[PDB]
Amino acid sequence: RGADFDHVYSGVVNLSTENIYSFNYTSQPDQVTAVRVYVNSSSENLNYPVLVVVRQQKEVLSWQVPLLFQGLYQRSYNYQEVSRTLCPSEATNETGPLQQLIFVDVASMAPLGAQYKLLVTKLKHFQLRTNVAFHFTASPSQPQYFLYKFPKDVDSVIIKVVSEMAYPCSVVSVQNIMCPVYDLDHNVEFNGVYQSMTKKAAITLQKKDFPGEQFFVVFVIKPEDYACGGSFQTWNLQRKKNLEVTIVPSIKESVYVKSSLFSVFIFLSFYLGCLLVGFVHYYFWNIITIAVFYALPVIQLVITYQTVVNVTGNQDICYYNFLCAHPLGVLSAFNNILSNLGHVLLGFLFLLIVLRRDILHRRALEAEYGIPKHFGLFYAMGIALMMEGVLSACYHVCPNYSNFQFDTSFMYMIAGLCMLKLYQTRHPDINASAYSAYASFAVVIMVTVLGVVFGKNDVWFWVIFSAIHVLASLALSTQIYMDRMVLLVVGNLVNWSFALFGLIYRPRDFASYMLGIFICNLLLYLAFYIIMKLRSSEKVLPVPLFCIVATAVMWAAALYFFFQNLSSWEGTPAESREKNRECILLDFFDDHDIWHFLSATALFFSFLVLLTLDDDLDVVRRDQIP
Amino acid sequence: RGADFDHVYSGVVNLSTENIYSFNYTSQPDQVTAVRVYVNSSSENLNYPVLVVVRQQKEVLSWQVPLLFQGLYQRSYNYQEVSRTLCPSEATNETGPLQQLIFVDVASMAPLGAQYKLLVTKLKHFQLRTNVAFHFTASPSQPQYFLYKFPKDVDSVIIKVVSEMAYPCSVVSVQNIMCPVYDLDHNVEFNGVYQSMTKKAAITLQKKDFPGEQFFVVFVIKPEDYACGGSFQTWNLQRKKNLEVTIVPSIKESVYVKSSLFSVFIFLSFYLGCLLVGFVHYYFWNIITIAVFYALPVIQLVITYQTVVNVTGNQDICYYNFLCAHPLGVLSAFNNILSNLGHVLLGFLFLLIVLRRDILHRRALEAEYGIPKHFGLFYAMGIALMMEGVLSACYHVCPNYSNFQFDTSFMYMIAGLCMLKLYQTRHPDINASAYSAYASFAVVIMVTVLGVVFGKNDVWFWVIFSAIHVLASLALSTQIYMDRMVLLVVGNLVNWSFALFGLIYRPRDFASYMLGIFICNLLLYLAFYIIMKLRSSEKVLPVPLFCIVATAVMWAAALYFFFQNLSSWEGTPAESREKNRECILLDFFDDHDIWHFLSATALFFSFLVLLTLDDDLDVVRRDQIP
Ligand SMILES: *[C@@H]1O[C@H](CO)[C@@H](O[C@@H]2O[C@H](CO)[C@@H](O[C@@H]3O[C@H](CO)[C@@H](O)[C@H](O)[C@@H]3O)[C@H](O)[C@H]2NC(C)=O)[C@H](O)[C@H]1NC(C)=O
Ligand SMILES: *[C@@H]1O[C@H](CO)[C@@H](O[C@@H]2O[C@H](CO)[C@@H](O[C@@H]3O[C@H](CO)[C@@H](O)[C@H](O)[C@@H]3O)[C@H](O)[C@H]2NC(C)=O)[C@H](O)[C@H]1NC(C)=O
Ligand SMILES: *[C@@H]1O[C@H](CO)[C@@H](O[C@@H]2O[C@H](CO)[C@@H](O[C@@H]3O[C@H](CO)[C@@H](O)[C@H](O)[C@@H]3O)[C@H](O)[C@H]2NC(C)=O)[C@H](O)[C@H]1NC(C)=O
Ligand SMILES: *[C@@H]1O[C@H](CO)[C@@H](O[C@@H]2O[C@H](CO)[C@@H](O[C@@H]3O[C@H](CO)[C@@H](O)[C@H](O)[C@@H]3O)[C@H](O)[C@H]2NC(C)=O)[C@H](O)[C@H]1NC(C)=O
Ligand SMILES: *[C@@H]1O[C@H](CO)[C@@H](O[C@@H]2O[C@H](CO)[C@@H](O)[C@H](O)[C@H]2NC(C)=O)[C@H](O)[C@H]1NC(C)=O
Ligand SMILES: *[C@@H]1O[C@H](CO)[C@@H](O[C@@H]2O[C@H](CO)[C@@H](O)[C@H](O)[C@H]2NC(C)=O)[C@H](O)[C@H]1NC(C)=O
Ligand SMILES: *[C@@H]1O[C@H](CO)[C@@H](O[C@@H]2O[C@H](CO)[C@@H](O)[C@H](O)[C@H]2NC(C)=O)[C@H](O)[C@H]1NC(C)=O
Ligand SMILES: *[C@@H]1O[C@H](CO)[C@@H](O[C@@H]2O[C@H](CO)[C@@H](O)[C@H](O)[C@H]2NC(C)=O)[C@H](O)[C@H]1NC(C)=O
Ligand SMILES: CC(C)CCC[C@@H](C)[C@H]1CC[C@H]2[C@@H]3CC=C4C[C@@H](O)CC[C@]4(C)[C@H]3CC[C@]12C
Ligand SMILES: CC(C)CCC[C@@H](C)[C@H]1CC[C@H]2[C@@H]3CC=C4C[C@@H](O)CC[C@]4(C)[C@H]3CC[C@]12C
Ligand SMILES: CC(C)CCC[C@@H](C)[C@H]1CC[C@H]2[C@@H]3CC=C4C[C@@H](O)CC[C@]4(C)[C@H]3CC[C@]12C
Ligand SMILES: CC(C)CCC[C@@H](C)[C@H]1CC[C@H]2[C@@H]3CC=C4C[C@@H](O)CC[C@]4(C)[C@H]3CC[C@]12C
Ligand SMILES: [Zn+2]
Ligand SMILES: [Zn+2]
Repeated sequence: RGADFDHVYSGVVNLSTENIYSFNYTSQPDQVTAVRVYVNSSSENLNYPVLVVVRQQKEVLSWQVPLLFQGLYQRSYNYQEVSRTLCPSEATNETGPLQQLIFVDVASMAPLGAQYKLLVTKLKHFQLRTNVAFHFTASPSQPQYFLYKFPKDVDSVIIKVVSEMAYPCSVVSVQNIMCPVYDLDHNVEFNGVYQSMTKKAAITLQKKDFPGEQFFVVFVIKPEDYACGGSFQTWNLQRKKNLEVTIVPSIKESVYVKSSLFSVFIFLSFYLGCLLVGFVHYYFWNIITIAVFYALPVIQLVITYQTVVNVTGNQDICYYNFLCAHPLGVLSAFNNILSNLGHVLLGFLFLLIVLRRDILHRRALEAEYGIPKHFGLFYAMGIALMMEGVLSACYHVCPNYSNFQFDTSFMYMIAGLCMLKLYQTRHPDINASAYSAYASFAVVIMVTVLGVVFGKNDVWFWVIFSAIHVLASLALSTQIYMDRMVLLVVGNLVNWSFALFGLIYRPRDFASYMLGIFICNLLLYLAFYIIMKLRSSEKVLPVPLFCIVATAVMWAAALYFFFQNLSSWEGTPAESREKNRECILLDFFDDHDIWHFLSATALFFSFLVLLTLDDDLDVVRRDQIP
Repeated sequence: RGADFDHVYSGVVNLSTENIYSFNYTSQPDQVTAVRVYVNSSSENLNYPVLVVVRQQKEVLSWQVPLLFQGLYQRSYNYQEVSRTLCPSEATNETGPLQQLIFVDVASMAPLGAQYKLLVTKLKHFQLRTNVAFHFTASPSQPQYFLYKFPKDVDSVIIKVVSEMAYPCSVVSVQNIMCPVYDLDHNVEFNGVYQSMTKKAAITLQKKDFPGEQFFVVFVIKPEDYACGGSFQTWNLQRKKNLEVTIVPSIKESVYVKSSLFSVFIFLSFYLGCLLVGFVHYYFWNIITIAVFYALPVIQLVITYQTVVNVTGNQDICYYNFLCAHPLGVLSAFNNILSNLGHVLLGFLFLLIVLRRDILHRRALEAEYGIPKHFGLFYAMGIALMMEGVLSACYHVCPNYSNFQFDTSFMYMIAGLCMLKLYQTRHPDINASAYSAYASFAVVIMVTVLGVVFGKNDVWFWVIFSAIHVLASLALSTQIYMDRMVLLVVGNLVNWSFALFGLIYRPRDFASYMLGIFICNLLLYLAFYIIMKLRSSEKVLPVPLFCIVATAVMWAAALYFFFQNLSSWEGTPAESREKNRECILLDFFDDHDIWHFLSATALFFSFLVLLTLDDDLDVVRRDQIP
């Protein structure tokens, strides 16, 4: 039977009958026409469904209405409205116009008969345009896909999909032009690149990875939300999701060289400003072998994760900030690796400042008027700043749950090395072995990895950790040891307020909770050392006084950017994608990349406080005050 | 048109016609009947394929003949013979006999017409029997699946699939009874448990994980071999694979307690035999903090791999010996973990022997006639034997490429600690710090992980490693240092023969190649120490003479079982499954589990040689010979 588009056909079909509708149209040699088939059936007899077969010249497509889904824990779902878009055949100038037939056959095995309703339409907004937002609606029985053609200017696009409600859970997939299109639950992750999505998604593509410089963008809704965060609305027989897709061209290669030269010439401006004021006046092996032995678990691991996300299309592994992930060859986020250049550049500059202070100290001993200068741990800290950037750049190749500590765990060593040197400046009788720096670092990683996994924010771990936190502060207070007893009980109250804050709220990101312990204890013992210099008759020279004000304004700026989370391994990867944000600096760097820039500067100026604070006493002779 | 089973129907179909065959049969209320549909088409016009639709009461099934496949690097394959088995509806005593209809519709859009051939048969050997081997043949366009029903006796079965040729690459899947059965390339890994397979497969199942105590065993052949080892025969239009499946009941729970009590009472017999001869006569903290800091990368990792293989059905991750993998709760191979009990039991016994020798040494100093007894590294070795079993049991939770070293890497530390104590017995002036045991261990792990990955068996790594191996032996020879010069050049020739053996063959398993360096250098310097005692006038007491003969017969037995590989992370998981073997001891332990038993005994008796070799000189007074 010859039928018409945009007309709703209704009928009844039983075991003897089979309705056949033949649809006939013509494809123009430049535009593309997509056909969608709508089938209803308001028949709840689920022992005799309505079977619908759609035949084309080169394909056959079949489904049953009502569509059935088997969820977890033995739950069944019905869907009385099924919609499928047939794979379009594109006519070109080598072919001309093409007359195409489509046969739709409706059949059922019910003895009494089953009622249905059929509608076949041509899609008008099938081809997506560049930088134009397009709104549509999908369903677990009504998947959608659209076409995007690459312009000759653009070589890389980003597919930004936005939804204002977290549920139903969905899948956004990118596939080839070659038929068939996989738009069902069991085949959408077969080939192509896909992402799970509750509220946001972002897929970055290259023009060189597609033959005809075109792809399909497939939208499939899931019947349950177990792959996403939740589980299982006024009689939700249909799990409709309102989506909005925008295809934005990526940044050009001039942004790759303008932003990379920024991240070098900013930290090389520290080199020029250091040798200028040098012109005006005109254990490290131990910490590297801790670093590279702690590192090699992730080099053996993140090169497998970065390949699995590339040889498959499973982009649910590596937890990036997908709205600010700029690839370079194999790496999928080059800006997260390039932003750690400030650690290895300012950490190398701090070694050249100590080496200038060490050569000009041995040349003065060949020809007492100060505290004994010990440049041992100063070499140990500038190395530890350099190894912090190497460890965290390896984390950002594929951030996930199995390497989460490697963003900031080596900063516990840096904060531990700073509090030991500040104790060493007026207690030179200490002797910390190279094993003790390895063993005390190994027990603060263990309790971190455990807290996040086993602790799993339960009250059994948080109480006994709060007891460890309050007796550690009670041990270091009298070890440091009359206004001396006044400061040594204020600093316990800051650690006690820190202990009960994590006890009543239980922050799940325990690796960032351990940073707050090591930073505030650093910024208290450094703050108590200045007040002890000012309660005595000791002034502050303008060179350390600049570095104290610099340390306070760079740590307050870095701790602001530290709290804007743009990714989270704590939940599902679709839950982490809801917090993705665009780049805010030079269209290359997000909030987490400025934290890599400003925590390498705040730790550098914290080093320069510990080096030049006691240069008041380099003219005051010894046997005066300790 | 009413049609008959086991009859070949042939016809021609064009755009106007559509042949319809109706098949009618009856299902008995205890047996099960499966229907298979065979379609040929010897028409190479691939612009107008033959479309075949099979309609049942509750399902619709469609495909096109010739079937098309898109391989990697733009290769297309045709298959002119397609065969599908329809999902059977089981009749029970609550239903009685069931009259079932099957409609087969053949259609094509060719203008001239397309020829086909149709055959519809009932499967006779559809239900698999227990402990009966069954041979069949499959194809990439002709998948197969069968039914297995659990007996009331059996609670766990193993599905052993055997093929005598490695190619074509295949997939063996286990699925539920609820229709549809996923037997195509794009849906066979959707739900259920699956395994890739070239030559062998073994899937262990529980009765409690299936609702009706029955499952389907799906066999799907792949169009290419890229997921397996190879790639892409006399005009192989069909990639036929001859398979053979056997379903064997698992071992009972009495085997779980008979084999576990064996592995305790054997190593507790060493305790009873030690205190009996004690009745006849009637740095460790440093090595644990090396161990648990080296361990915590895998506890954060293998608990994710063991869950992913459980929450999905991807059994291509954990590289077990699947023919000797016996589960216990969450773990999928309990015998690989239980076999490491000999390390923690014989390592704890060695500490109690040294502690008995240490308490009876301090009690003798309160009341010279020997070499100075130093029990420092003796505590360090018995701890290192205990931590070797903890590290390798964590490896066998999920062995793969990301944790491969943790089977045997801590034995490099054990062999290194033995060669240092044997140097210490007649050179007591040595002072090896606790950091130097950590730093020298960290550089032999680095060069191992690298050799396996980057080295990747290329000549650029193997030449420069052979140069490191020959100057290390040239450094330790004169450090040990006239028949003394005779032995110190024979031991270089064993290291030189070891250097060129790995250079001309390039063993890819470099972690086992590093074991051969550390073991032979241990078994040479221990062998040279006995000859130096016998070239002088020093006898051997019967207690160390028993332990020397015990060390030689337990290391020769353990190195035999070390070379029978039953798994390999070097290739694809389907390539590793070809080397799986059945258990040889108590139906619980394979060849790799006896290596865990005999290398904990050979290392224990190697400890007892180093402890009691110099008990000749405990009656000879000092100032006699060094
Ligand atoms: C397939 O054949 C058609 C028919 O020739 C091609 O369409 C033609 O494309 C050219 C190039 O874009 C058009 O020229 C343009 O005309 C506009 C005026 O509208 C002018 O402003 C531009 O500067 C340019 O000269 C031409 O009008 C257009 N003709 C028709 C009838 O559409 C088409 O490009 C061919 N496609 C391929 C892939 O070869
Ligand atoms: C299968 O059944 C469903 C529901 O019975 C049909 O959906 C209905 O579609 C019509 C036409 O698109 C909708 O009517 C119009 O809706 C707009 C938007 O709300 C409204 O502004 C108009 O005044 C008009 O009522 C109708 O609302 C919609 N029903 C629901 C519940 O959303 C569907 O069309 C059926 N499929 C076929 C092939 O017949
Ligand atoms: C569904 O109904 C049929 C019909 O009764 C059941 O078949 C019957 O099953 C019993 C138990 O296995 C059979 O008894 C056995 O007979 C053999 C002699 O062949 C004897 O050696 C055994 O000791 C036992 O007594 C019985 O013969 C058999 N009857 C028929 C006609 O097959 C069937 O078990 C029912 N299924 C379910 C799931 O309830
Ligand atoms: C589609 O075409 C293929 C090949 O043209 C058909 O396979 C052929 O099936 C027949 C009957 O099963 C085979 O004949 C018998 O084979 C056995 C085993 O070799 C032999 O011992 C007998 O003497 C007899 O020849 C025939 O060998 C086989 N052809 C090949 C190349 O294996 C298939 O049956 C066709 N499908 C339909 C539905 O007609
Ligand atoms: C359902 O099947 C029956 C027979 O199995 C058919 O019923 C038709 O009913 C109309 C109205 O009474 C009459 O023309 C005949 O009794 C039947 N027509 C034919 C052509 O057999 C029919 O196949 C189905 N009924 C429908 C589609 O309404
Ligand atoms: C689909 O519709 C078109 C018309 O839109 C049909 O084309 C006509 O075909 C007849 C017979 O070949 C010609 O006499 C007419 O002149 C054609 N009209 C046009 C506008 O081209 C076409 O045949 C239809 N397809 C089928 C399969 O029937
Ligand atoms: C192919 O289609 C044509 C028409 O499009 C039909 O050809 C038949 O040929 C036979 C033998 O010459 C004659 O009975 C008629 O010319 C046609 N029969 C009918 C019923 O139209 C037929 O549909 C197809 N040919 C086949 C199946 O052989
Ligand atoms: C399938 O075949 C069976 C016979 O094997 C058919 O059963 C017959 O049905 C007619 C009409 O209802 C009865 O008069 C006969 O007595 C039945 N015979 C038997 C042996 O049961 C059955 O009708 C067929 N199915 C269809 C849909 O035609
Ligand atoms: C902070 C971590 C990550 C890095 C390691 C630095 C800290 C923890 C290390 C380095 C120097 C070490 C201390 C040096 C000296 C002493 C005094 C001794 O009587 C007990 C151990 C103790 C107290 C050491 C253990 C902890 C210590 C303070
Ligand atoms: C994070 C680390 C660096 C903690 C900072 C404190 C370090 C640098 C200093 C501060 C006070 C010091 C302690 C002061 C007093 C004692 C008691 C003495 O019998 C052994 C050393 C010991 C235990 C010192 C170890 C090092 C120490 C703990
Ligand atoms: C074998 C590995 C895995 C475990 C570590 C044990 C070995 C390698 C360690 C422990 C004792 C160490 C040696 C002890 C003393 C010396 C002499 C000194 O002048 C150079 C370093 C050197 C040579 C040390 C480095 C290597 C050494 C032999
Ligand atoms: C795997 C490890 C234990 C190697 C075994 C050899 C160890 C135990 C012994 C054997 C000979 C020893 C060396 C003999 C001579 C020297 C030269 C001296 O100026 C420094 C120590 C040094 C370098 C010794 C270090 C320890 C040493 C290397
Ligand atoms: Zn970071
Ligand atoms: Zn092992």
